[PDB]
Amino acid sequence: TGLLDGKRILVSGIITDSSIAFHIARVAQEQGAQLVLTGFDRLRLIQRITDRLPAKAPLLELDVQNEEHLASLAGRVTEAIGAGNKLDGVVHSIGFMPQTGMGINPFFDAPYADVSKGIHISAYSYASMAKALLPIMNPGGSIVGMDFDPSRAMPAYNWMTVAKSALESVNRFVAREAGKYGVRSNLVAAGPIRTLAMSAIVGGALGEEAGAQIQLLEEGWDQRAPIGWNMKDATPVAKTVCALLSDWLPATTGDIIYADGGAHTQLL
Amino acid sequence: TGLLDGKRILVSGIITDSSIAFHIARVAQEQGAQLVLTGFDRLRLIQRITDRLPAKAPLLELDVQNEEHLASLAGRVTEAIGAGNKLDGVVHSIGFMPQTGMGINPFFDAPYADVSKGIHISAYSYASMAKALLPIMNPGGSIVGMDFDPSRAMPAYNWMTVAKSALESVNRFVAREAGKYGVRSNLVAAGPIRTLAMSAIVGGALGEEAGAQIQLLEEGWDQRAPIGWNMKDATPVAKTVCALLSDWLPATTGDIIYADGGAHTQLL
Amino acid sequence: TGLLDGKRILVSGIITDSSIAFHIARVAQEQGAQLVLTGFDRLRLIQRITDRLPAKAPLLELDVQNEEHLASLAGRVTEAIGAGNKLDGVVHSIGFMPQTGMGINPFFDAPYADVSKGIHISAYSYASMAKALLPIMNPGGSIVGMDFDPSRAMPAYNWMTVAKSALESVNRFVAREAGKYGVRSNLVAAGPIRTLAMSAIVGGALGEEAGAQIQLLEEGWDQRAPIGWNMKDATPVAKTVCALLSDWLPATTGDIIYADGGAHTQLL
Amino acid sequence: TGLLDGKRILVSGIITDSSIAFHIARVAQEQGAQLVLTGFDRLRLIQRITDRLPAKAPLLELDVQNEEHLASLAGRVTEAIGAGNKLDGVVHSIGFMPQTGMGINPFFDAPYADVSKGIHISAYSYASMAKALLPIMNPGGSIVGMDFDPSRAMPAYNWMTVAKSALESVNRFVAREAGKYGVRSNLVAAGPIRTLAMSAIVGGALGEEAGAQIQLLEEGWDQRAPIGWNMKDATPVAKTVCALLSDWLPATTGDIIYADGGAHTQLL
Ligand SMILES: NC(=O)c1ccc[n+]([C@@H]2O[C@H](COP(=O)([O-])OP(=O)(O)OC[C@H]3O[C@@H](n4cnc5c(N)ncnc54)[C@H](O)[C@@H]3O)[C@@H](O)[C@H]2O)c1
Ligand SMILES: NC(=O)c1ccc[n+]([C@@H]2O[C@H](COP(=O)([O-])OP(=O)(O)OC[C@H]3O[C@@H](n4cnc5c(N)ncnc54)[C@H](O)[C@@H]3O)[C@@H](O)[C@H]2O)c1
Ligand SMILES: NC(=O)c1ccc[n+]([C@@H]2O[C@H](COP(=O)([O-])OP(=O)(O)OC[C@H]3O[C@@H](n4cnc5c(N)ncnc54)[C@H](O)[C@@H]3O)[C@@H](O)[C@H]2O)c1
Ligand SMILES: NC(=O)c1ccc[n+]([C@@H]2O[C@H](COP(=O)([O-])OP(=O)(O)OC[C@H]3O[C@@H](n4cnc5c(N)ncnc54)[C@H](O)[C@@H]3O)[C@@H](O)[C@H]2O)c1
Ligand SMILES: O=C(Nc1ccccc1)[C@H]1CC(=O)N(C2CCCCC2)C1
Ligand SMILES: O=C(Nc1ccccc1)[C@H]1CC(=O)N(C2CCCCC2)C1
Ligand SMILES: O=C(Nc1ccccc1)[C@H]1CC(=O)N(C2CCCCC2)C1
Ligand SMILES: O=C(Nc1ccccc1)[C@H]1CC(=O)N(C2CCCCC2)C1
Repeated sequence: TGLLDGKRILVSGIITDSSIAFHIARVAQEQGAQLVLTGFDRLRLIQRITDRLPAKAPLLELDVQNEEHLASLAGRVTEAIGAGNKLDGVVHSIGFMPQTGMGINPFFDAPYADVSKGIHISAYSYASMAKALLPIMNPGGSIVGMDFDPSRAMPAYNWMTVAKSALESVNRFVAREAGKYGVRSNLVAAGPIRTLAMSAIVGGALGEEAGAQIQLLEEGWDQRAPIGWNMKDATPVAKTVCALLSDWLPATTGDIIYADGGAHTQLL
Repeated sequence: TGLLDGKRILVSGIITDSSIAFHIARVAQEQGAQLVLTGFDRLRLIQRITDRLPAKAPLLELDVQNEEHLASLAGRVTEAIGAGNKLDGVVHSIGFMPQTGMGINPFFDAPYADVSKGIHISAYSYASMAKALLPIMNPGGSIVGMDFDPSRAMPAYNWMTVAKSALESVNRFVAREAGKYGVRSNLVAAGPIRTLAMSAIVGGALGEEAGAQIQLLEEGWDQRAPIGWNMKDATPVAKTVCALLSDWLPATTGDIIYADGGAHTQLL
Repeated sequence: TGLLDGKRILVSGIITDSSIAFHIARVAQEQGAQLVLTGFDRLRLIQRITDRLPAKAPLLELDVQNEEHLASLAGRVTEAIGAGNKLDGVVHSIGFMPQTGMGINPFFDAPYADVSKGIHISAYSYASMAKALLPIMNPGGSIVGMDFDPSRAMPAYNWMTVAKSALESVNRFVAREAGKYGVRSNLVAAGPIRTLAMSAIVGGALGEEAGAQIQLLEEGWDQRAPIGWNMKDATPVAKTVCALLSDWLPATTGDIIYADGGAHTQLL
Repeated sequence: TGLLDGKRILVSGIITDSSIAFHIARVAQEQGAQLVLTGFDRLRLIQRITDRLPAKAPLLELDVQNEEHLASLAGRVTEAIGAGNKLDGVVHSIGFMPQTGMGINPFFDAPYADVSKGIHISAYSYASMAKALLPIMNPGGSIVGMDFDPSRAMPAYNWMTVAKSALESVNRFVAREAGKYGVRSNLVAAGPIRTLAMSAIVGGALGEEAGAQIQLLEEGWDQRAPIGWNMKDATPVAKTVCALLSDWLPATTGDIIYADGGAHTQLL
């Protein structure tokens, strides 16, 4: 009798055991969902990581920049979940920006080829994935993507911020298409989570000033959040994604749900 | 094994069987919640209405303009749910504006005494109720109020719009206080629902032009909503309130969740 | 050949030589405007203060809570500017909240009578003044009010924040009415300005914690602002108000212009 | 004694006599500005068009996708305005999206190469131009770009909406860089203007449904606007751009000014 009982859900974006998508997948399985996973490039690694999930889940390769992967995706999913079965949920937990577009590298010095790759993977692919999967989604279904509130500029996030602004806009158009299928489309705007890469950035991977700025941001986030914010714990974010995958937010689409401790509602 | 199993939840705002709060109460009981109800003025009526709910629930009198009712409320609730027990949830589903502040009556002609009464009941009372009940709420608890998106002006809603703008602001401050108790505070911004009064307004109760404008608004709402909007069905709104009352949005506070078909995310 | 040449403009809100409205009045006169001033309660004081303005300007009494003052206001203005002449501009620079609604006094402990007085003076009066003056305003005219961005909660501002949220909503409805006269209505959302009272609050007038919080807010504001923010200098705010009073923002109404150094566009 | 007396301003984006940038250039010259113009591809045409401006202005070639044009731009501008002189203003009035990304062509069918070209020209180039020109801008200067409010999805605008969402985000980062030079960066969000291309789209150039939808949008815009909206008249938009180029909005940056009749502040 889990929140997601009987639901078939595709989860993208796992690359380490600290990936937000790993925690989404775990909580969804704890709540009764049957998963299909998609992974990029390092499939041996991803299989070994996802062996630790509560239940077995087929892993499919998906490079969202690869037109062939996208064209075959729905057939490969149907194969994995069985003919006559469709998906009830899709989780997009995919993002990337070349180093030139983040950190201490000057904003103006990011070449457009780099920015374009970042926007391709982080924003356009939300539409790509919806295009591929809506034909095999059930009415009442739910597409969820991960967001980091880009309403205001900030240090170091630079062109990734721009990519998230694009993603929010893409989400509102995907909602128009998804609606034709009886499917919702929404983003979860999460507070900062210490994934491997984030600890790497805080450790100086993209410049000392960038690391210092991110630590300041994390500290301010917990301070502003009326219920606090634990950057080491993705479970509250995973639960929020599962809420959107469930039947309990049936009139919300094209929208953004903030799983950020309430920080964005407070100035100081 | 309901969404709200084991939870003790106070629901205000029932006055007819079409009240949004009636549907909130029904769905919460279907999902395992144990309720306490509060009602204003017509308690015989409200008891008879709430006899139709799936389970029994104590009814307490609460006029939010009455300082004595508010001062005694927590003790009366504790009496009803038993010493040593606290609330896990509170639903504010209360609103009012004198006729001078809505409909075809000119915006400039509403006397401040009338506007002030409207803001008292519709906005300040969200803080009043939180003040009264937070001392008897459990960590992990949830306070939810009902909103109608006031971000833009519109015909006829007039000073009630202003009251909702005030309420949204109040909610962000209540979140600061509630956080000290481990409690969340949020609003659900619902699309238009045909309560008794709304059918009365559409029927011309506050002027012909106002009724005509509201019908146009309802029609445009369903058109804009990517998944449509059924003004005759409060259940999607009730489900959204229950989602916020649950454990599945644990990192959302001071915030607004839109149960409006996605209409506010679309221009046309 | 000033920005406001030939324009007749009413300016409310002067009480000291540090009032934002004093600087609005000064800059408007430097730019060729002919002013009428309104003052509350201490008219001897206000006359002596406004003697320092670049040019003479009639002072009229206006308590916005006084129905008689409002009913006579248009006639008294016409008397001062001469029959057959109308106003081109109106500046609302009026705000008040009792001490119970601000500072370290708990948010929940503000009595509604106090909150209501604050909302009356700070929000409803924007509509009151528009109602009184639109009948004596020229097409192409402009009504401007002062705002402090209430989109997010913050320490100490408490119920004044709620009042500003109400004011923003009121402004969008006043724009609907003003449009019938060919008149615009907008707010200027200013950064923090060290008026007498603010220095008093920073000095602890409403509690030590409140003063400490406001200093932190001021410091963060200048840090966030990409062009910086000087809380001791109201002239940039006054210039912005004059821009809205001019003919150079002819397609902006119901809106908010931010004269805040850009701080609200930046997270950190 | 014009609004922009003595100011040296670069204006991009003229391609016909109906271009918003043509009207910006005309009004800026009427107000005393000395201009430098930039044009894309059809320089004979653009010269012949700009011969009709009130005063002479040097025309320089600038394809914002051309790295060489951008690298040489500042030197070519300095040549045109004379060594030792710098710019006080820059107007970005540049936008493009391939047909696959707009109109009746399905949202999901736009190839990323097309979307990327659109985002390059419509969003990234705002940063490109700022990078090129900030080194030759005076303190107190102003960079202004043109926006179409992308906060909500709408029919037909499709990926251009996404490009504008990206542009708004870019603007907030350009403000951070520009601030180092004492320069402001802002967008003007205009209502719909009947440029040549728009009349072409309304005439069905991108599909009948798209044309029908745009006409509906135009009609609704004028209806919602409290002061109305004339899609045939760019002058109110041009005046707003000149307001931002002036000294009268000195504390506004990273921001968006709406020259849209107030339509975005009203639901209906
Ligand atoms: N970590 C945070 O603080 C934070 C906050 C808010 C939102 N988010 C978002 O959450 C999502 C997941 O990020 P994360 O922090 O868990 O990091 P992560 O590195 O664990 O996940 C990013 C994922 O994107 C995948 N990816 C990259 N290029 C791809 C491609 N071509 N095709 C398919 N997949 C590709 C990576 O393989 C990886 O699995 C991203 O959208 C991120 O922007 C993260
Ligand atoms: N109906 C809609 O279209 C709609 C849309 C969005 C939000 N809402 C909001 O939902 C809430 C419930 O409204 P509804 O449409 O169900 O109407 P309703 O008339 O059924 O409920 C309003 C309730 O407020 C109560 N109330 C009034 N004065 C009170 C007082 N002094 N003390 C205590 N309670 C008092 C009434 O008794 C009634 O139960 C309100 O906040 C309303 O603004 C309604
Ligand atoms: N100081 C800031 O940091 C700041 C920032 C943003 C906006 N504002 C706003 O600017 C406006 C002016 O504030 P200020 O900081 O210049 O302070 P101020 O004290 O100089 O001005 C407030 C004015 O309101 C007047 N007022 C109060 N009650 C009145 C009544 N009953 N009738 C008529 N007038 C009445 C006072 O007499 C005074 O002139 C207010 O709306 C304020 O909220 C101030
Ligand atoms: N027309 C409207 O309804 C409307 C509304 C709001 C905002 N806007 C914006 O106003 C701006 C001007 O648009 P317009 O309506 O005047 O149309 P327009 O066609 O007259 O102007 C667009 C300009 O972009 C230029 N451009 C395209 N590719 C370029 C490149 N590679 N390098 C340099 N310049 C390039 C074109 O040559 C043209 O001068 C655009 O940003 C547009 O999005 C237009
Ligand atoms: O990078 C991240 N946060 C952050 C905040 C401020 C300044 C710099 C960085 C987080 C948020 C986010 O989208 N991430 C992505 C970045 C791209 C690769 C995958 C993870 C990680
Ligand atoms: O009044 C309502 N909708 C509406 C929309 C546009 C114009 C006029 C009216 C709905 C939304 C709302 O808060 N309601 C309240 C009004 C006050 C008494 C209780 C119900 C009913
Ligand atoms: O009070 C003010 N700022 C502030 C910010 C954070 C916390 C506490 C106070 C400023 C802004 C404002 O509206 N003011 C008004 C308050 C009421 C009387 C007139 C001046 C002064
Ligand atoms: O295309 C435009 N408006 C519009 C609105 C709704 C649906 C479809 C179109 C306007 C706004 C805009 O950015 N334009 C640009 C588009 C790209 C080339 C230059 C002009 C023209």
